[PDB]
Amino acid sequence: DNGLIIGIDLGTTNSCVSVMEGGRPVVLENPEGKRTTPSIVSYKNNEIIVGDAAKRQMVTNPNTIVSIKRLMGTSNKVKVQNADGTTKELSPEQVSAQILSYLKDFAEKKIGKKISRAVITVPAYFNDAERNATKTAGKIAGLNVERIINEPTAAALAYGIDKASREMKVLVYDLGGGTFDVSLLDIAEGTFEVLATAGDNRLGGDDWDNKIIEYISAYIAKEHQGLNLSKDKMAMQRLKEAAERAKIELSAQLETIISLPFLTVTQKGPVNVELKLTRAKFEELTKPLLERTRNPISDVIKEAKIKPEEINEILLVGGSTRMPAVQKLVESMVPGKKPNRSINPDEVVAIGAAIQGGVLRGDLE
Ligand SMILES: Nc1ncnc2c1ncn2[C@@H]1O[C@H](COP(=O)(O)OP(=O)(O)NP(=O)(O)O)[C@@H](O)[C@H]1O
Ligand SMILES: [Mg+2]
Repeated sequence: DNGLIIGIDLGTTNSCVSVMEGGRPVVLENPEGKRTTPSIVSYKNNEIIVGDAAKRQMVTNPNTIVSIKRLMGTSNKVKVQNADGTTKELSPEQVSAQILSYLKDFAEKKIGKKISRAVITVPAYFNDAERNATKTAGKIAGLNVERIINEPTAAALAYGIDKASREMKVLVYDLGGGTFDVSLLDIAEGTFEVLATAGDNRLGGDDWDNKIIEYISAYIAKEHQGLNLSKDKMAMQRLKEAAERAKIELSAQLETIISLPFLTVTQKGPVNVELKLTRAKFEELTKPLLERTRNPISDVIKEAKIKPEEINEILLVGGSTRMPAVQKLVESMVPGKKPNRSINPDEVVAIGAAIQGGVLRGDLE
């Protein structure tokens, strides 16, 4: 009853699990060797597949469920089809529980012990029904959910901001795969207060991917008309994979090559893609997405009735904050301050959850 409390970031796009070990948070690798796991679940009767293997069929398999977080707290159901043609209705709690179960299972094997306790994170804007859905998901997965904490709070814990000696105002800019959250926190006496939030729950790294897809589709259109490219699910799965890969490479390099031999066929033979995409062109194509992240910063400043100079620290959270242009935009909006991105931005929320778990378990060594 007083064992380890793991920390879980249950994201729209990806999930991550961490635990305290020897007085430091450790991020646990899944069985594919990855430190994050896609929040994606595929159903084949009783055989349920989670994570990377499910992401590889997200476009091609009608019984693969993505983006379930968006339904948490509602009584909407998702449907999957059994082998015998009957339909199975699933709650968001049930599908989320499969992601939580997968994390729990591989965590147990890595740690070498059974695990029955967790802290799970949620967006700051989640209401009681949304939080309760998340707790229920944990319960279905065999986890006593010791606390639900907010994602920006978790990130601040990871950076140790609660240990600050003076009162701190902290801006959290969190750009994930599906959603964009800006939060202004006040941390005083080791307690967190959310002063203001803003953002767009329909804006995230997927949109940047989708712009590259749009671009490739327009390239194809210069040489081919009437292809009906969307109806080719195989082609669409490949385009999504290629787009995300190209985007990621452009966070580190100034150019990337998109190569898609035999993408689809026309009456004159195969359609191929060989395109060099520079960072500058990628940034021009995605400028409207980037710019949409600016006003939410100013929104939180306005609502909290602060001046920009009152922001003591900025935290970059979410995988998309690896993009150079995003970093630059944030710098431009809080002049003088160097944002924090030293803790891997797609692990920082889970790390904070794990620190919260250690605190709840007690025992100072
Ligand atoms: N190096 C990189 N450069 C650019 N984008 C990246 C990089 N690494 C990861 N991403 C993107 O980060 C996004 C996933 O962010 P992540 O923070 O893991 O999502 P999440 O926690 O599920 N949050 P959310 O989707 O908003 O509910 C995807 O769009 C990835 O392609
Ligand atoms: Mg996130």
